[PDB]
Amino acid sequence: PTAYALAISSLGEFNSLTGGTSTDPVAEGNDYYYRFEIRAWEGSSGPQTNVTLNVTRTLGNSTFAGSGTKGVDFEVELDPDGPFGPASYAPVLSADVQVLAWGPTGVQLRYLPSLAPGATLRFSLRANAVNGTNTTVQADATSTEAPGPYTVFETTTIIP
Amino acid sequence: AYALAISSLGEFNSLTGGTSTDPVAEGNDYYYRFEIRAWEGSSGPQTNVTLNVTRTLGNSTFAGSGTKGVDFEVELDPDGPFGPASYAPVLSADVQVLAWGPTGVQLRYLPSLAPGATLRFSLRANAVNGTNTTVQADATSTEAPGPYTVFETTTIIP
Ligand SMILES: [Ca+2]
Ligand SMILES: [Ca+2]
Ligand SMILES: [Ca+2]
Ligand SMILES: [Ca+2]
Repeated sequence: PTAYALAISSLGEFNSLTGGTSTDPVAEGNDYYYRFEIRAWEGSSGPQTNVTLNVTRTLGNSTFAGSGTKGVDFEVELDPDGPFGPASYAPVLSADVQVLAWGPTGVQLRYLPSLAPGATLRFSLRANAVNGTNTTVQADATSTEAPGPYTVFETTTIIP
Repeated sequence: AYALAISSLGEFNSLTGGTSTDPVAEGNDYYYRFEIRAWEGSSGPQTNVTLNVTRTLGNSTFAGSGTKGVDFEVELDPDGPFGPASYAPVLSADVQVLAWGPTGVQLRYLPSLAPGATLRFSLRANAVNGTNTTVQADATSTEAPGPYTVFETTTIIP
């Protein structure tokens, strides 16, 4: 018997914040973008609150870029009906995302509106590529109702 | 001289196409997808490009005895993101099944993998438990031993 559940997934790296094409490996000195989804269980008793992505760099030398400008350094898109309906991802309002932390080795982004059962959020995160060591990042999803943990690790090959 | 990369694409409700999933209800099949990606700057094609996937947490199991088109799929995008050629399934004889069991699978692409080209692997699993299933995906080639490793995690509803 389950009241609330959340899920996280890695979508890998891309050459643009939104759209564009996939990448990895990445050349040192170029920007690239990690994308992750947080997904609300369709069977949830209700909307979920304080749905938050935390990403931390665990290995390697690439750095999350900028001071945390929405539309440049990160994006958050809502698919209001998730995979259960034909509504597409669209960027959410700037006021709907709280930047709890933004720095070279980690970021934390909280979605302020409640997340309806089945709905999904896509987080896109700009990074500067650095070194011939793989960059690995730990991505964590939480809500108030579903603390998890829900954790993935995505890895990027960086060409020196 | 040579480099590889790996990425998770997350879970899907079909082997190819269909829609994304996760969470998954216990009792249902679902599919992990991973890409192995040949560095465009590589000196030449790479050999023995292998995906190894092993369960690190939870109770979901890789399904079936390892039948291509049912339990797994391997697609080649011959020019990767660098050109508009699409993914298409490779021939069965181009994929060596080094291992296939509930807790681990190993799939080797036998033709050489051209610089810039990408492979997409899809893997059927049976969902079990109210603990998250997490899998470790490793990419290797002869010329780029790595390893290159990601961890994808699935929420399973009891
Ligand atoms: Ca997942
Ligand atoms: Ca939708
Ligand atoms: Ca990757
Ligand atoms: Ca292509």
